[PDB]
Amino acid sequence: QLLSLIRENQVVVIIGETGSGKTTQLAQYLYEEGYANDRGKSIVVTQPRRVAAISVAKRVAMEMQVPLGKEVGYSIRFEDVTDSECTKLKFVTDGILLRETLLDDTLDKYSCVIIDEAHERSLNTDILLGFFKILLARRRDLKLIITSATMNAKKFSAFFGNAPQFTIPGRTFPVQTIYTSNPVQDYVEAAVSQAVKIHLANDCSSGDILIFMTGQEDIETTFDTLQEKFLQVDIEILPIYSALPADLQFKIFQDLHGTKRKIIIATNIAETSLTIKGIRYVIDCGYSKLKVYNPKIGLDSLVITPISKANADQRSGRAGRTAPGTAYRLYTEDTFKEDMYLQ
RNA sequence: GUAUGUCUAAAGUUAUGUGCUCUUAUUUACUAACAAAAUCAACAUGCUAUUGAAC
Ligand SMILES: [Mg+2]
Repeated sequence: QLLSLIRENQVVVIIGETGSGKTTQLAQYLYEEGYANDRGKSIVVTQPRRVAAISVAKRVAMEMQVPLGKEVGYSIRFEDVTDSECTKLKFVTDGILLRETLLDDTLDKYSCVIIDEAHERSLNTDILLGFFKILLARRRDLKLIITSATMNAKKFSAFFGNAPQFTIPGRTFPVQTIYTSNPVQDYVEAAVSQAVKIHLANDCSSGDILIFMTGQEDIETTFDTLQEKFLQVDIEILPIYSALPADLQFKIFQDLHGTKRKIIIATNIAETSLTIKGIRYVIDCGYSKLKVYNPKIGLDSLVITPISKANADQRSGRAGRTAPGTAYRLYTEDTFKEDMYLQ
């Protein structure tokens, strides 16, 4: 059905769920369907992250059983791994593709483009949405695929001429959601309070916790606070933030014992840049440190602001990866309904 | 300078048609005509500034 829908439409929007495995599969499906060869020239897939493009290129090259660069390859800033100019499947950053549109606007070395993780709505992504909407007039033969999340698939479709959505199920577990019955006074203090409750109202085995927080200084004060509560009354408590040195970032992926509980206290890095196994519990504070440019003053502001409904759901879907789970939201339903914007 | 005013008790009918017992003001406290032109006695012996999420 996928490889037929792309035959009968030049543009497709795809809701791929977490357990669809979309990113590795569809690229192979379309190459095997034939476009990627000298018939059409290469496939490109954009990513927003450098490390994503390389990791999925390694995975798909190994699923295709080829040395990376030779038929599956990648091209990112500082690093082009394509052993032939005619490398048939090419994973890239959206910025690299955008750079190439300047030197060849028709992109004639490519038959198909996949915009992966386009729900992240990067500057390069958003630009390429307009650029492709115009360029596909200038090339009927250029096939275009846009990945989407459920908040925006209709919106993406309508922009792209109301062209068809396709929704794939994924192998994802249910997460129970719990709003707080009131606004919290200080979310840091509720976060440690609920962390001890989930940790010790259950016995300490077989279910790890992720806690979302707004920044390093806030986060570092939290570990200190939570260790003491155990010593008053086993638990392993770990940080993650982008400024954290990579050796200490890496150890969070390594295992924990039976009877002991892992708990992870995190920035928005754990929404999307990093993926953790065995988390069954989430605590969401409902705020984030969003950069907004004020053009009148010419001034960036890093504001602790309410998150979006989409972002809340993304935090909620961190539990439910490995097994059924729970998300506790430090805010009300009505604040999610009105005070949080949708996208 | 603790306003002041009015009322009534009248007369019956004026002849016709003792216990108990609190109290360190625990008071429903009351009056304003009186006076108001308040400043010597001030003030310590030497002046400060601080931390961002993520790609
Ligand atoms: Mg007088």
